[PDB]
Amino acid sequence: GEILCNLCTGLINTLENLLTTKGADKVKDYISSLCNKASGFIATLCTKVLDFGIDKLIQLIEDKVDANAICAKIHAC
Repeated sequence: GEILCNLCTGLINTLENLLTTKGADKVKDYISSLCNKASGFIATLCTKVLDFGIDKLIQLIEDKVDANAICAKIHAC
């Protein structure tokens, strides 16, 4: 893989400092803009997170799921 993980796993980590308090709405707002750059091999990768749940990815972290484990999850690496 290693297509655009740095992007995901990179943003994921940002989600940890993003809001994680305000509401977590701006998360899907920012994750969209970012995820809004696939339309290709990541196509399914993008819809992957959506299919999974942007909030979910954040939920995993809450538990103890790194930005990678959370990524590799939906298969982004």
